[PDB]
Amino acid sequence: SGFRKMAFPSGKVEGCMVQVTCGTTTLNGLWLDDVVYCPRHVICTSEDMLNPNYEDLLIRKSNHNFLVQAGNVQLRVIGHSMQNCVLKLKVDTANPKTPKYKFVRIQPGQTFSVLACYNGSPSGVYQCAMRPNFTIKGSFLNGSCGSVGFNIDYDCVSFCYMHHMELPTGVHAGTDLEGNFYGPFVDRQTAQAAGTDTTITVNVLAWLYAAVINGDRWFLNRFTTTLNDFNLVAMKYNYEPLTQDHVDILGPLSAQTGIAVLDMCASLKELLQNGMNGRTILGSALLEDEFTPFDVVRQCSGVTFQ
Amino acid sequence: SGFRKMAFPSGKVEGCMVQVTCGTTTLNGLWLDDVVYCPRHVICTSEDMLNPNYEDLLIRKSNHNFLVQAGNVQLRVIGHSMQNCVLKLKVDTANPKTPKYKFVRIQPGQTFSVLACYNGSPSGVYQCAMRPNFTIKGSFLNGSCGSVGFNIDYDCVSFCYMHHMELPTGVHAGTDLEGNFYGPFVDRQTAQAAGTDTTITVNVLAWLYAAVINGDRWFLNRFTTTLNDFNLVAMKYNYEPLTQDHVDILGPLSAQTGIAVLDMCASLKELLQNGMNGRTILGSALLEDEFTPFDVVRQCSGVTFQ
Ligand SMILES: *[C@@H](CC(=O)OC)C(=O)N(c1cncc(Cl)c1)c1cccc(-c2cccc(Cl)c2)c1
Ligand SMILES: *[C@@H](CC(=O)OC)C(=O)N(c1cncc(Cl)c1)c1cccc(-c2cccc(Cl)c2)c1
Repeated sequence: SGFRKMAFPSGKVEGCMVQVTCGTTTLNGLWLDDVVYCPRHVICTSEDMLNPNYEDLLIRKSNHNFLVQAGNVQLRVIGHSMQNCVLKLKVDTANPKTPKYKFVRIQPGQTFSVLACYNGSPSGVYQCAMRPNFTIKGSFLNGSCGSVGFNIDYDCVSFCYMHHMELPTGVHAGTDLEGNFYGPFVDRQTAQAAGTDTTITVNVLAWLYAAVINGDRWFLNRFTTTLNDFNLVAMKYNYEPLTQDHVDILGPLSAQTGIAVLDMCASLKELLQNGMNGRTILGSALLEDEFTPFDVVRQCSGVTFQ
Repeated sequence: SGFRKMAFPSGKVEGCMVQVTCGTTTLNGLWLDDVVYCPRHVICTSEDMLNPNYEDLLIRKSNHNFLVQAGNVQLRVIGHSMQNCVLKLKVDTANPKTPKYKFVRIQPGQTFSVLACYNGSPSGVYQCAMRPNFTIKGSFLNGSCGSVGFNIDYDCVSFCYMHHMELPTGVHAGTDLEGNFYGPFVDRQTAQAAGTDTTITVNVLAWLYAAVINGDRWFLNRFTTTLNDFNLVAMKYNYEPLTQDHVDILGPLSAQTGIAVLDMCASLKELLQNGMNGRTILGSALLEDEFTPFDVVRQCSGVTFQ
């Protein structure tokens, strides 16, 4: 038992991380087969990052302008191209540590692990959710650009996030690995800002089921509610609507605990209207929304990856 | 910016994890050079784990009674011995993935990363603190015995924990890698229980400094307090005493934020006596005590490992 914010084992991704330097800008790249992927703003200087024309900036570059270091070994760049907001650097060596992988784009509300990196060297691993407003609440300092987010399914790494920038509220924005930003953000320095977020209702319900599996039951009750009646309450507290698909997805957790989904909604309703009255759930005094139903099943059942 | 419960990158440990089977019991082992380390209760059956005589149980075993699998490759056991509560299985192959490592024993209040494993296959990574009562609040299911805890310093893995058992309150107990239990626990089935815990005061102060570094300041005030006066309050709220060494250790964080340590103690005093009045700190509505001053400096400054 127990319930932790648990990341995927990071080894398969550690073996892909490299350092990319262009001019005085150094950041991280992702080395898969004979290509290194990195944020295209590596080619920008201080004054460039104001209002850049990336096509113009890149035609002025040569292969030799990109220094790629994999550990203490230099990788010769033999080609380069832009794909949306990422650079693809062709190198003359295929990464022998390339895992089986996919490039997937995730949905707001889904979770992933982040391998934070500096100078091509991994620093730490943590779990993130993509917020409804397409930001992530990460932990990133200068030099972390190019760090990636991912999930692992058996032996295959599904890369879903490349870090690009920090927004003024201290949250983070980036792209999928095709270089397409998550949300209405751009790789230039503007006054862009996050804008309004909501709480991921299906995940809160998942986490309440995790709590019951782990012996926290004080918030349960005999009442039930209808889906429409619950969604009236969710709207009032800035929770996003619950759908019948969400109810279906919560089916297994409902069957394991014996608590009907709509019954757990009544409990969430009460928790929203009354607070927690000085008690905790799974060691938290807030309603936690960064665990998906899959995350709860994985952790409270125990799936591994090889 | 941002602040997350961040684990060390797990790759160096993933390459050491193996499956150890004796009879019908399967758990995890740690393969370093030509030795596999695992909990000695792998040699016990259901009825054995009641009141076992491990010396008696082990003399009845042969090398061939221990099946060790590293992935899909079987390791031939050529010797075996007991060391306190761990088994050391000599195998005929040195692990080519052995990192530089040390066996260290940590103090209550210190943190480490856990690589949870099942059947020798890594499942997830998370950060843990050793509680004052020598338990850890982990996330472990059946089959997780033998999973290890560790820290990484540059390139060297300091192993500090091997998982053995879950206590009745759902918290976890284990040994250092010399096989000596943390706390007053034994590898037999008794009515043993955790017993009383306290909150790690120096870590809460560290985390308040992390909050200030990250822009949360609402809990600051103009008041100060003396060390003795603060410690009177800490005792009342089940916090452990703060020492002058703790104050010294908080020196760098104090100098970076410009907030005297004793001033932050006054803030903690107010937070204990008034609660948080519906506000949060670093996304928590509770005072967090599982970040050390080192953890805060590492994350809010950005040290990597290679
Ligand atoms: C990358 C900066 C770089 O290329 O060299 C250090 C970087 O990690 N940046 C960052 C990311 N996350 C958090 C923090 Cl505090 C910094 C970063 C630094 C400076 C500018 C930018 C940036 C600005 C506008 C648009 C974009 Cl896409 C990036 C990012
Ligand atoms: C290990 C059990 C094993 O050898 O085969 C599965 C195991 O991981 N156990 C465990 C650990 N953490 C959480 C949970 Cl829910 C289970 C475990 C299972 C059964 C018994 C014991 C045990 C009992 C008394 C003493 C000791 Cl040292 C271990 C652990």
